[PDB]
Amino acid sequence: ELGTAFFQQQQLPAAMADTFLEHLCLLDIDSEPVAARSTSIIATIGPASRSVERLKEMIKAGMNIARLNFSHGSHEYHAESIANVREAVESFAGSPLSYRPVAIALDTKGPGPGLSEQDVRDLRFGVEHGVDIVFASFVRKASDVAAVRAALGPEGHGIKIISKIENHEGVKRFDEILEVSDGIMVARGDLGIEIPAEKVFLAQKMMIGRCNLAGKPVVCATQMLESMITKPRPTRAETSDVANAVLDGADCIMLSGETAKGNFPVEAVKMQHAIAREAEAAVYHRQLFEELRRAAPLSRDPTEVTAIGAVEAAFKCCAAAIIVLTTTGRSAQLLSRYRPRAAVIAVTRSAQAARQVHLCRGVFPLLYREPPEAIWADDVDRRVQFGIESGKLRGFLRVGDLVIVVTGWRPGSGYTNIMRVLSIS
Amino acid sequence: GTAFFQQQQLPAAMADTFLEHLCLLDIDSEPVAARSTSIIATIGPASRSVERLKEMIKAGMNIARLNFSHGSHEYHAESIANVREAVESFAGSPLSYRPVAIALDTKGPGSGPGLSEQDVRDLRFGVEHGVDIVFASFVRKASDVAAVRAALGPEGHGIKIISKIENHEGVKRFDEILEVSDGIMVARGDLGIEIPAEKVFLAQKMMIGRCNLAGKPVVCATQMLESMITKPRPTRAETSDVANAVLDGADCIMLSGETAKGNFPVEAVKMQHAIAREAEAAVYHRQLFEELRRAAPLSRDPTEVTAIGAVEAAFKCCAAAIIVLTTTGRSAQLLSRYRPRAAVIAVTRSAQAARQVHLCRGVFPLLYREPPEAIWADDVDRRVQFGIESGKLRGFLRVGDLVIVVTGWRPGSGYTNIMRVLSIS
Amino acid sequence: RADVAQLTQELGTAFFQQQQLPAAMADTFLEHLCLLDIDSEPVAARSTSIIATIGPASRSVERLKEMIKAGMNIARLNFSHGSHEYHAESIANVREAVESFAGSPLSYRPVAIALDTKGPGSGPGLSEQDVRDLRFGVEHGVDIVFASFVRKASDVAAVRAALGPEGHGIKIISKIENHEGVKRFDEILEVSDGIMVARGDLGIEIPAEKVFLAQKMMIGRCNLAGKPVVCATQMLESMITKPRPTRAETSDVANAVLDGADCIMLSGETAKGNFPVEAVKMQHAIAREAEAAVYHRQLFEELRRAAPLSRDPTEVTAIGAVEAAFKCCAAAIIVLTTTGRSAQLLSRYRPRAAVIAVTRSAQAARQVHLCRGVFPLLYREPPEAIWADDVDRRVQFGIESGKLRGFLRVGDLVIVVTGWRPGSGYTNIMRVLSIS
Amino acid sequence: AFFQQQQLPAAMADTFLEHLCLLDIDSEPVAARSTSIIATIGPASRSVERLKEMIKAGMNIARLNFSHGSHEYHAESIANVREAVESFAGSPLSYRPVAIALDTKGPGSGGLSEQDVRDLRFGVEHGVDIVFASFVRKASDVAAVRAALGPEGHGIKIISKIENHEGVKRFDEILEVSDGIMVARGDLGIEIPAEKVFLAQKMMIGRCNLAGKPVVCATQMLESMITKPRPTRAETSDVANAVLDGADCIMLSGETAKGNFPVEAVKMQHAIAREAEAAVYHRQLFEELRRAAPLSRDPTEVTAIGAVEAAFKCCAAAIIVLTTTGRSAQLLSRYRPRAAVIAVTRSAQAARQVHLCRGVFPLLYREPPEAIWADDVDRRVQFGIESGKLRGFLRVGDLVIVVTGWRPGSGYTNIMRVLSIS
Ligand SMILES: O=S(=O)(NCCc1ccc(S(=O)(=O)c2cccc(O)c2)cc1)c1ccc(O)c(O)c1
Ligand SMILES: O=S(=O)(NCCc1ccc(S(=O)(=O)c2cccc(O)c2)cc1)c1ccc(O)c(O)c1
Ligand SMILES: O=P(O)(O)OC[C@H]1O[C@](O)(COP(=O)(O)O)[C@@H](O)[C@@H]1O
Ligand SMILES: O=P(O)(O)OC[C@H]1O[C@](O)(COP(=O)(O)O)[C@@H](O)[C@@H]1O
Ligand SMILES: O=P(O)(O)OC[C@H]1O[C@](O)(COP(=O)(O)O)[C@@H](O)[C@@H]1O
Ligand SMILES: O=P(O)(O)OC[C@H]1O[C@](O)(COP(=O)(O)O)[C@@H](O)[C@@H]1O
Ligand SMILES: O=C([O-])C(=O)[O-]
Ligand SMILES: O=C([O-])C(=O)[O-]
Ligand SMILES: O=C([O-])C(=O)[O-]
Ligand SMILES: O=C([O-])C(=O)[O-]
Ligand SMILES: [K+]
Ligand SMILES: [K+]
Ligand SMILES: [K+]
Ligand SMILES: [K+]
Ligand SMILES: [Mg+2]
Ligand SMILES: [Mg+2]
Ligand SMILES: [Mg+2]
Ligand SMILES: [Mg+2]
Repeated sequence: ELGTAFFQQQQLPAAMADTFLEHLCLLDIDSEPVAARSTSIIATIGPASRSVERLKEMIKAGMNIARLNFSHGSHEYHAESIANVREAVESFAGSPLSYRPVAIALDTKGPGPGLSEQDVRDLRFGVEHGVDIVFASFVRKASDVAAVRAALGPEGHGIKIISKIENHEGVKRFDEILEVSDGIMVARGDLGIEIPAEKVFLAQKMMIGRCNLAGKPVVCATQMLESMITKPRPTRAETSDVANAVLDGADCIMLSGETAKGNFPVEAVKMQHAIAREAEAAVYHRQLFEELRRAAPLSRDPTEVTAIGAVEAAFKCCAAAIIVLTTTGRSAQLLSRYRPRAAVIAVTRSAQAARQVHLCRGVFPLLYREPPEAIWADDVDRRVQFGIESGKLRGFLRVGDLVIVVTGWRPGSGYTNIMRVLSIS
Repeated sequence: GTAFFQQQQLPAAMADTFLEHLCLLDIDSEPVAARSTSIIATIGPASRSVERLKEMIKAGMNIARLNFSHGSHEYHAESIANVREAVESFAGSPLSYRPVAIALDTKGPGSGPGLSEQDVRDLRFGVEHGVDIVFASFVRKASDVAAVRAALGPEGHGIKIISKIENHEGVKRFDEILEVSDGIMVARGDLGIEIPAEKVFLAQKMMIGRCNLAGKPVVCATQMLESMITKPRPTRAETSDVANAVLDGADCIMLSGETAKGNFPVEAVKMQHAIAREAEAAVYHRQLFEELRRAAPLSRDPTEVTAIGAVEAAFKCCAAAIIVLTTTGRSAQLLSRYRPRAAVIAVTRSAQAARQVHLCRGVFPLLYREPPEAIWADDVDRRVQFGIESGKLRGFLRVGDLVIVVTGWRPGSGYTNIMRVLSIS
Repeated sequence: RADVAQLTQELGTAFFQQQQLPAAMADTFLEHLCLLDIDSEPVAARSTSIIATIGPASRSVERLKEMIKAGMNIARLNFSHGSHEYHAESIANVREAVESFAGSPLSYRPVAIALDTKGPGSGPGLSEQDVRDLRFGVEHGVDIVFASFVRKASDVAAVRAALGPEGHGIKIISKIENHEGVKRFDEILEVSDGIMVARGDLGIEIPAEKVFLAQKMMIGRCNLAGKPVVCATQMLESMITKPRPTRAETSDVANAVLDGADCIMLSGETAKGNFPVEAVKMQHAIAREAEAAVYHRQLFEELRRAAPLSRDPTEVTAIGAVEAAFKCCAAAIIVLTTTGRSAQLLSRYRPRAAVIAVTRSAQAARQVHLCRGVFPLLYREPPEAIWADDVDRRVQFGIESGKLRGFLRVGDLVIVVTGWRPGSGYTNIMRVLSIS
Repeated sequence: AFFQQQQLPAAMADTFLEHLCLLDIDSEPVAARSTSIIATIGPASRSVERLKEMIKAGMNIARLNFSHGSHEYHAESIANVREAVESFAGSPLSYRPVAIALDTKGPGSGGLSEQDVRDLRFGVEHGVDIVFASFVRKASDVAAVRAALGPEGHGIKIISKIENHEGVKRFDEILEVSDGIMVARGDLGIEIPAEKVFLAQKMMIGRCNLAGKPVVCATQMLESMITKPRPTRAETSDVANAVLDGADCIMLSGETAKGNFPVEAVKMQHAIAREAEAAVYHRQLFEELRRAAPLSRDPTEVTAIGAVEAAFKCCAAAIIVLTTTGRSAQLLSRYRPRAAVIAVTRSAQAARQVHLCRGVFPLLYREPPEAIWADDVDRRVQFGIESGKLRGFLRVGDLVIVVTGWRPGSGYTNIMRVLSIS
């Protein structure tokens, strides 16, 4: 029905293994990855990656989120970076095969006894310029997150706050920080100076694990492909680090100086893309899914209940994709927390939600711009078919494939409760 | 509530090991779920009366067995009529009507190699009188099942064939017999004479395990409550035997002389009901569900894919029930094979399918009598509501419960593909 | 297949078809059930002990010799019936039949004698008759007391007090026969040597459909605690009058063994029934089949995970020895024991290898029948001058008895468990020996 | 306090997810560092005084890269290593043996090159303990190296370097005839796509752990430390992940051979390895190793598993084993105990070679012999206890597992004892 060749690709022999030891033993360098790359790439924008033409190359290479480091540059400089990013993104708004939404993240300068005057001003700039994410520097306690939240003024409550853990206090107060944050960034640069360098891997693995348990995005950052700032190829330790961040459970991987000031920004994005695809296929879904399953508490929220049912159904038939209709991105996030091997194609009318779902591993956003149908059920089918036709166009789907479709019983956010098994025609 | 988590062996169900599970079993933890293992009662002089059969239906009898080793065709036609009269005496209240299957147990081949002439005549009698199941005696090979199928003719295509394994050859050729049969009966009486008495438990446990693996019904039969033929209470070995047949994985438990000729046919049914409810709550679903999921192969059939997604969703929210619309009973059978703790309420218009789904553990058949609505989505909703109303009346559901609703995308058998999370109002 | 491939080439394909070995290699319990084979013959010696109640049907010395040969390990004296004179005669007849085989020490089979008390009845504590019967047991050298209707830890303390200073070595097995005993189980097990699931009274005190929950819970907790547990009453009830049992009865025996019971009992089946020897033979046949059907892969891991860390060298050596025995498919584990404790600690990890316990204590040899898989050997030789040579003679005695009885063959591996100095409590050594 | 150290809360976890969640940066490692450090000897690490600092820092194996330097140069390196090692022999209870490994130049465009035949004969003549055979592609390559060592080099360990696609594809046949493997990531990263090397590393480490044979992770582990005093975040992560993968040895090439911070690179590998070893999820690892290991009728193999099981049961501080060839210690090591495997040996070569096995701490027995063999055994067991106490492995009140044999000579290990310290 699928062929012997299908079961030799994307580490399927290693995925069938009964133990983790057998899984490692069955990893094959000749087993090619087939699924789309699911770990998002955050690229820091700087002199090496600011031009509209250079940004088009980086979008094509795999950049999903553009990071603006507010430790350097003026508001005028960053507004120009935003405009250049938006111009390069909208240059693909014709052909859907190349049109991909790109998120814009503001990385704050940091504190000091409270939120800094500069941080308050930069956060206000982010709201005024419609940024999607804030990477809040040096978060030490829950009250730091609340201060950043307060600063996202009256109009920026939809912006996602990703708290950067950069010191011992942040590591120790992690649970209270994650509870009030949208996600976490393992800011290894400062963390490696604040705590012993040989202890950073424990902090990374712990934080990634707790974020996977909570179902919140986690970013692995700093010195991932450091040598690529000057050299065209990375070291053996660097490719290993990227692969292990993906295997650890990181939703996003980041490039700092590699894309901001280095000689090979596009090549660094291409390298992260190549390694992430390989590492995602090497994930031991058998144990991962059962552990996520057992660790997740019982839920009476129909979205959460539908998400696990959909991911279970996708594994049962080797579904090509899970197509989900989402207004805020939440239904796609709850599918993503169970780490399916199937791509989560999220169809949304919210341009912000389409940009923000790049924070979640395996979510492929589609922005729907069609005029609404008079009958709601008709409008729902039109978006499901949009997901299928885009999936076909991009290579995710083919006729005869099975897809899982996640929808809700009534319009508006918060009513996801339906899972359909559909044959692609 | 705290009280909810003390009932139906919920502390023992949360255990991380089978040893801890046994240690947490509580005699004060009352069973809450409806009894899911079916009771087959053999009809005879002690249970032939229409008034006596009404008491047995109320006590829990799901399948009426006609032993064709005794009695004439005239005798068995009268048994069938009395059963049908007692069953239809409750059809005035459709929300509480309980369907009862009629099974013909053949006399067997005796000294002969193949299908006896009496068996051919009895099988044609069964087709003419509309029996739902055939318990084919002394099945030794796949060709014996084919001969029974041939004797049933074109009109008996819908009758279910449950092969009785009564000797060493049947045990050795088990796989080929199960492949062509609808299910199996562990006929312990003859099996205990054909093979050493001390080896029968190995044959019972093996056959039950293989039927659970295959997703096909398995009946445990003979001497389960033997002492209740003359005594009002069973022995300690007898209650233990019933409990262990349920814990082994048997879909059905049987009463022979206990209901056919004894002095306690109603009490024997009540006893089997009481023990089965206790034993079903003591099932270690944590290990069982994982093992059934792991052992079940990948499938591209949307009914099979929806079934596993629905059972996974039911466990996630502690769903009170899984309401399924079924024409042939197949959708209910595929839900049943994953052994959910949630009751599988099967709503059907087929009176034969409603009788035959009693062969599957945890399937509660509801016969829907209304003629089809003009709008198909309205006819579907009306059936789902009938399942909710019946389930509320019978104690399966209460307001505030979560239920998983399993339906299809078009009318007719074979199109189940939808799973939706519903809240009882 | 790679985890057995070499041992398969060495021991042969036939070895791996016997004693439910394909079912034992299974990765899941479902696969284990699926692989159970009626043609896979049991090879190991029967490890669950058989307790036979002595009565009119089983009192003659000649009848008792047949029952010893059939598999009876413990003789139960029901003090609810019969006088002290009657029970002293039963004891004498049992001892006469047991000692009739003492001529060959390499094949002698010890038999324990257990006194089952009448109980408190309407009373709150120890009855006057129980005090008199317990005093009789001490005077007649009984090995075990099955204390009727134990409801709390103070009941077991009263039985211990009644046994006095001379009955300190007697094992107290508390009978759980009512709701209070089930609810206060943990405190009762803590102060008892073991438990008996007295299903007859328990089935009247609590709903009959709840007894299996009580049986499975108590057996599980006793397995967790490492203390003996007996399953009792109506196991082969129909065999009192019929030569073959019902399908529910064989199932019940098999399931008590599969549950984790150390001992299985016969009451009326041997005390008054027409087939006492046939009932013992039936329990023996079913137990041997059920023991091979145990899913040791999950059982050993669960016992291992549930057992807390220990700093007692006997406990540490016991787990190391059972692990070593599973690694090489050891035919037996030979252990030197004074009180039976080292053998009991090996037994709690439920090895598939027979635990051959070599002891000089005739009482310990009788009492280790309470522990599943322990095969007692009574050493009658006087002590050697060098202790290190006395120990080596006791190990060789175990190897010779094991060879003589069919437990060991040339080429087999055996695990030997000993201590560093004489006296009880110093077990700390494990050795891997090849049988020549 | 004992249960808060060495990631013990994370070790008690019922799932790997819970294990990651419980990892604590404040939980200090207490056990001795188990993963051996191989340091490449070069201009930056050749002086006797420099080598004493590297021995003190944690270097267990000295690698001589025969791709550069003459036989005269390498003989001087060997002499300087031996001089620095023997400078600590005055205190036998604290003396640390150091192995010497010859890394061959390789076949290049060619079977076994003429230079390799000459270098292998040099190794035999100079008493090297290990050979890291470059570019092994098939079992016949290993046989050729074995032949070039001759009858005088029967005891040298051959660690095959997997550096290309053919070596990865023919891995099983190479491991079968080799003593161990080296994941030579430098050449492997050029021969196969750079993004596929982690799959080859994890597969080879897993198969070596399965086989019970040593596996070395090599190349660019702390590369930036050649010029900088601190490594990158990717580098510390790489070292930690090689240990977490199951590597018996970790290597330093340019970092120690030509770099500005050779001692600091050794100290860094030591610090990371200790942290990573405590973060190992022994609950799942031991079970998987147990299940995957086949049934055995060799009493050494049977005693090894029984001893590791007993060590976990009592939280044994160490497993003291008497070994002639190092085999009994290797069979204990394959089950990855948390307890240190203190191997007491009279063979100086076996003491150097057991560094290839993770968690084996070699002690050279140089005390006078007892007339009664039973007394000679108990004295060697007391030697292990005294060296253990002095080095911090043992304290009074600890439990130890002692592994011995029934008769003198190699191949007779069959006894395990539970002993209380003092
Ligand atoms: O032998 S054992 O290793 N376990 C096996 C017993 C058992 C029974 C039932 C289930 S089920 O998860 O309900 C289930 C699963 C699959 C198929 C199925 O039909 C049922 C699981 C396990 C053992 C015995 C005693 C013990 O006291 C112990 O700790 C371990
Ligand atoms: O996809 S996973 O299932 N990877 C399992 C990862 C893992 C790693 C190490 C060990 S080991 O027990 O130390 C060991 C055992 C055997 C061989 C060995 O060399 C090591 C066990 C498990 C997963 C990822 C992220 C998670 O957050 C999660 O919950 C599950
Ligand atoms: O993920 P979110 O934000 O909860 O959105 C999911 C919602 O999308 C839908 O599928 C479609 O809703 P709309 O028609 O309003 O877009 C709803 O039925 C469901 O509640
Ligand atoms: O279990 P079966 O026999 O395949 O029946 C399931 C069928 O029932 C339905 O839910 C309802 O169908 P009907 O309207 O014909 O009753 C179908 O959509 C589905 O195909
Ligand atoms: O099982 P127990 O009662 O602790 O007895 C085990 C004892 O038996 C021995 O192996 C032999 O001791 P004895 O010389 O007293 O018979 C002791 O070394 C050990 O302490
Ligand atoms: O690990 P190896 O090489 O097999 O050596 C283990 C050997 O060491 C001993 O424990 C002590 O032997 P020696 O007295 O010859 O040193 C032997 O009994 C055992 O056979
Ligand atoms: O700010 C950061 O990215 C860091 O500190 O690693
Ligand atoms: O037919 C039966 O029921 C039997 O033989 O047990
Ligand atoms: O006393 C007993 O043995 C009983 O009640 O079962
Ligand atoms: O020779 C090596 O070690 C390499 O190339 O990595
Ligand atoms: K910044
Ligand atoms: K019949
Ligand atoms: K009594
Ligand atoms: K080289
Ligand atoms: Mg920073
Ligand atoms: Mg029959
Ligand atoms: Mg009683
Ligand atoms: Mg190289």
